[PDB]
Amino acid sequence: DWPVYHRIDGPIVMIGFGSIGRGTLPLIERHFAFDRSKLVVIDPSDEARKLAEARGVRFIQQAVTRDNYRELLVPLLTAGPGQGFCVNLSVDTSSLDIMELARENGALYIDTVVEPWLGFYFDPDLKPEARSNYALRETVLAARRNKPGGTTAVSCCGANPGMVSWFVKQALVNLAADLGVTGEEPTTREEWARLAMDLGVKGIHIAERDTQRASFPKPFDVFVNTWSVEGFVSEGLQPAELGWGTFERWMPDNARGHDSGCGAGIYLLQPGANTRVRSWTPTAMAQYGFLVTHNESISIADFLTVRDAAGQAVYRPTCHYAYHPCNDAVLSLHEMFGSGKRQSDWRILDETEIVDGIDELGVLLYGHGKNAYWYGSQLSIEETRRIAPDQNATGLQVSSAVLAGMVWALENPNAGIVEADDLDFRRCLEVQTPYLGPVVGVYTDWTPLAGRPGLFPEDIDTSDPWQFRNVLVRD
Amino acid sequence: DWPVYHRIDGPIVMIGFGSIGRGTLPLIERHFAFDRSKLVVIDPSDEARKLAEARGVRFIQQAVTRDNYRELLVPLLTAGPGQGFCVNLSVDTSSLDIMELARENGALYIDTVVEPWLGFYFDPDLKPEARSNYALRETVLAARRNKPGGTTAVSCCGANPGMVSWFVKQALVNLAADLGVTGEEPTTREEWARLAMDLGVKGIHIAERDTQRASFPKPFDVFVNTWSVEGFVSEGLQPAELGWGTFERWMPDNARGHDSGCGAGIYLLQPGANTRVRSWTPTAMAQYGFLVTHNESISIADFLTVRDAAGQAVYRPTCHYAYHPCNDAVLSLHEMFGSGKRQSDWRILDETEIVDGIDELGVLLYGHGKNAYWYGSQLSIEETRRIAPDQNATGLQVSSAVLAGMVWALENPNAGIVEADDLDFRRCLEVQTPYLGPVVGVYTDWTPLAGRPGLFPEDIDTSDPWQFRNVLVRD
Ligand SMILES: NC(=O)C1=CN([C@@H]2O[C@H](COP(=O)(O)OP(=O)(O)OC[C@H]3O[C@@H](n4cnc5c(N)ncnc54)[C@H](O)[C@@H]3O)[C@@H](O)[C@H]2O)C=CC1
Ligand SMILES: NC(=O)c1ccc[n+]([C@@H]2O[C@H](COP(=O)([O-])OP(=O)(O)OC[C@H]3O[C@@H](n4cnc5c(N)ncnc54)[C@H](O)[C@@H]3O)[C@@H](O)[C@H]2O)c1
Ligand SMILES: NCCCCNCCCCN
Repeated sequence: DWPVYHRIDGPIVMIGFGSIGRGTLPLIERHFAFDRSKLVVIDPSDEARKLAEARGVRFIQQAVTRDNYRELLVPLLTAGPGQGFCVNLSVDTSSLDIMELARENGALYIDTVVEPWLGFYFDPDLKPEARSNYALRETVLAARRNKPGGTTAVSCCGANPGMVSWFVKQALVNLAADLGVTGEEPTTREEWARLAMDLGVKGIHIAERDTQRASFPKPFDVFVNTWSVEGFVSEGLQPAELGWGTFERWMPDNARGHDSGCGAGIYLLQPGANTRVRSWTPTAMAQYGFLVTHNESISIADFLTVRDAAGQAVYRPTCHYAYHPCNDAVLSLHEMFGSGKRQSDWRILDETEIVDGIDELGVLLYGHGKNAYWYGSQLSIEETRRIAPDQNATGLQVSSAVLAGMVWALENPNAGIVEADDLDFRRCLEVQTPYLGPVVGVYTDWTPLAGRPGLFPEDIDTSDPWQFRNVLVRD
Repeated sequence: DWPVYHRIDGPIVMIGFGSIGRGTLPLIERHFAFDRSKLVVIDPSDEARKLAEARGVRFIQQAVTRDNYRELLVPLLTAGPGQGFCVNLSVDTSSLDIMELARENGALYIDTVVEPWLGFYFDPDLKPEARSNYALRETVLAARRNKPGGTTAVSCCGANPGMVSWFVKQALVNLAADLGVTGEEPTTREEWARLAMDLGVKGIHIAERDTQRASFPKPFDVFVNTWSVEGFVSEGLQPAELGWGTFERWMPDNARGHDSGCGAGIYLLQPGANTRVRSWTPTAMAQYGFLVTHNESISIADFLTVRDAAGQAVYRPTCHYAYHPCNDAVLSLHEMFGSGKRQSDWRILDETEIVDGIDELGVLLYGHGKNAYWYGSQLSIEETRRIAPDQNATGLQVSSAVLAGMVWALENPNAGIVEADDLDFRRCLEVQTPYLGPVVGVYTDWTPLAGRPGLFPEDIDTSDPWQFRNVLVRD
């Protein structure tokens, strides 16, 4: 039957029971051993309560707030007998504060985003940099520096951020192998970074194309997506952000750097979900992606940084999201930005509504000798329905990643605060791959300068096709 | 009991039998007296032939080219017994040359676009300026100066260009009534221009929202539209163009003017269908439109120009398209520009495939004492099917405009080369209105500054809400 990877010897506290929580619960029940009364879900939504009740799980209908999270979570996470697991799959809660709470009390932790307490994302009195994922991530890195070691807490371990970090490692190994480069795999951050440098990887797109669609057309004045609408709009309205490669010779006028932190990123003074980049996936071939800020855009570029003895970065790949969401979400963005306000209503397409499609999600490594290499999942809604309940393909890539992170955390429970880039990528993918559908590596000769210049003057660098100058849409 | 307006006692030569030809023929049959054998349809496609044969109409399966159009069309236009009518609804043919040919042979002429011979729109040797609708229109104006008066030829008399010119006049009349401006209704171009100036009309959007959708979702790698795909893509890849108002205080860096001609327009060095503008319609409320070049953008601005004794323009409204096509077309544009090439295939949604929706098409007059006024048609597909065969709502707005133009031409056959702006707008709308569904005027307090600036610094002009600086979306 299904593998049972581990016994959880304590409370399992799932915060949030939206599209991801709903998809993750069945995997937790499937793959871990524990008494049913150990698991409890926390979510303020009536919709969520009704679904939870239907699934026969304990449910606390409460919003976790700055004011109550200590009083609520400390007792639940320390119920016993042994180590509990905080599975944080929420919006509007502080990943940092909850993470630190769990660690203080010896509870394992995992989430899929560095979320802030409600009132951050759309605070007009915060400058764009202060609303950046770069900034949010730095609070986690600072927490790690302040308290090294201790109980394992896994930050940003969903599909992307999360799984894609493992894909990058696998892709690097595949590229090397395809070039006839043999020998031991890297085992340290420094060795991974040097592998990327040595193979001449100039940059990386998180290259995604979601082709899922419903039996009904997009309703007017309704934002439609295959996962969190609130979450997508939140990051969509954050500044465009990207890990910034050492090979880049140009940046936009409204690009800005950071005075502090790991040094791996820049941001643009414009919303990422209204910023387009030229990208590519196997099924989409050439496409527009949206340059939506994402944790991995920074974490991957940071991870793969090579520094000299003075500590100056000598190599680093460009890294960023190039997101083509489902067609109804594309229309939803057009509608939202076109009106200058969020729609009156929203909905997440679920399994019962989606007629066909895949969530093609992978990493596009470019600039090396074989030009460009896409590695990732082509999971279809059809396969999803066969192998996991209560979610679509988008949800399953995420929930299975949380599963992998949980297994890893349980197996490595004294590793301290860790990112997806810190995990054993082979073990994680071993656990996750049964839920990822086709996992393939594809080379292409496409570049951002394909068919260019066109009928109008363009600001392009023909000496280096993958320069951000050629990727960013400026029309 | 449909009205039969006039007898056409000469040959009726329809060039092109696509979506508009198919919608227009039955209106010609319905509203004109003539012997059915004197109608001839010319179109190179097999699809066209089979539709024409099904209607028992004489058909010539030939592409009209610069090499054959004289020897092909002259005998058809002059067949007698009386004055013929060339109804040009084609692509890839020269409106100018065919128009001049008709005029030379005493035949009436009408079309819906200043189309060039095949090889013009995507000619890499042409400068962007030469590819502009401004330039193409100047060839018609030059033809009129060279041969003033004579047989009537109606240039660009579809829905837009065409009908919307009449909408502008009606809107100006309504606005004057609502604003308490007293006087005789204008009866010359000078008086119309003066009225617009006196009412304080800063600019005009051709503000359109097409909500038609089919029983099937958009297919991958197929461009979908509700009218000509070839036609729409052609103008979509022409430079963005607009009639340029005297009130404008700013233009983008890649804006350019013209050294000669009527002087009413500028163009941008970027494709119009990948240029977004902030606009508004009654059903859409605030929306993105695409700044696709259109003849009326220049012709309306030119028509409403006030000049001093020296010949300098002292008033002129901004005028341009703000097009939100059907959702499948929005997706098609995203797909096309995203891949950097036209889709492998295309289809026009017809009356058998469309489930619901309207083509909300009107003119948005702004800058005056009541901020903004939208006047136009909200024709639905349901209403369309009730009153006209073989076309969707988009097609009927066009075909009925051609009908009106044809009635006008027959009633004024010695008026020379004329634009929609030169026609008796009341007579034309009298003929067209039965086919336009609700025709309404709607005020709004919305402006392009509404809700701005947001979370990011924006390059706006807070002093004058309707400045192009605020309307244009700047990637
Ligand atoms: N890294 C990745 O690949 C992905 C990450 N995510 C993230 O995971 C989180 C969940 O995503 P979805 O389940 O799709 O979102 P969703 O919008 O479907 O559900 C979010 C849930 O959080 C609940 N919630 C709101 N305020 C709360 C509070 N104060 N305390 C507890 N719960 C609260 C809501 O009631 C809702 O049920 C989001 O933060 C999202 O950004 C989502 C998908 C992919
Ligand atoms: N002003 C307006 O409101 C308006 C709106 C819609 C379309 N139009 C214009 O009307 C024209 C027709 O639109 P449509 O939707 O019917 O287009 P369509 O693409 O459906 O049909 C065009 C037809 O032209 C024919 N054709 C191609 N080359 C030809 C040639 N050399 N000689 C004769 N025929 C040829 C094709 O076979 C096709 O049947 C286009 O130029 C379009 O831009 C104007
Ligand atoms: N803040 C959440 C962002 C991470 C992406 N989340 C959802 C997955 C959608 C794309 N697979």
